[PDB]
Amino acid sequence: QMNYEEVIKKYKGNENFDHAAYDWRLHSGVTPVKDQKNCGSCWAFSSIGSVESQYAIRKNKLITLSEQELVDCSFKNYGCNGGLINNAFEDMIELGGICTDDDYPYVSDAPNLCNIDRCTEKYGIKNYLSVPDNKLKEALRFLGPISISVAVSDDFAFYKEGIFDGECGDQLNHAVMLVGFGMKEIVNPLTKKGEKHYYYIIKNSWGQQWGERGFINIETDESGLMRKCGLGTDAFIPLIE
Ligand SMILES: CC(C)C[C@H](NC(=O)[C@@H](O)CC(=O)O)C(=O)NCCCCNC(N)=[NH2+]
Repeated sequence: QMNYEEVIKKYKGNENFDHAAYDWRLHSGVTPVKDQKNCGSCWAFSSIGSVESQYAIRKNKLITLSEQELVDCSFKNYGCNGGLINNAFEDMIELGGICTDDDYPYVSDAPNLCNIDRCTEKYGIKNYLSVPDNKLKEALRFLGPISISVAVSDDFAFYKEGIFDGECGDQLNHAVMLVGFGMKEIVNPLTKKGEKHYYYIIKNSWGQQWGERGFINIETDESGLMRKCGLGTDAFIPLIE
């Protein structure tokens, strides 16, 4: 099932890397945000997202995949009423690929039937691995976007721009994607001095209407270990090589 410390070398080598910014939105690494509408199925959109990114990097093809199929057929995940990321990736391999999002479109909380035969050629993974709670920035820069868990509040929903570090949550309650890291030098309005504010860049599952054209940023530090709102305690990324 592979581990970080080995697979890292396959790509990292070991240059050490600018911990300030790398953003997959800009190197053919980020597929478009989608809207899970009413239905608690982020676990599905997060996982399907992370693979969509691996395909667009490691084999440079654009694909939208049926997160619906996943809800209907992933049995170690409890449909629209929740699920876990690894469980998805496990069920993913068992199914041996998922249908194009066109042959098998998404329909939110509408009851639908698992139907493997609905499409012709399918798109699989080969394995998945877990990321340690620290080497995040190292992972992203070299491996790609990640699927991760997080704790959320109602303050959270109303986000619309800039750095957020507001109210978190009691325990992890939503699954989404890491897509990079960055930094804007912003001037402390009181001391009025060059302060470097580091942020993680994120993709959600609530439409382009929400946040920054669908995304949202969160403060952190240069090392990348400020994991605000229990960031990435569960954290896996899919591989196809
Ligand atoms: C990575 C995990 C922690 C995320 C998750 N949180 C949720 O809110 C899910 O309903 C998915 C969602 O989109 O909201 C979740 O599924 N939590 C519970 C996991 C246990 C299985 N879920 C059941 N039995 N409802």
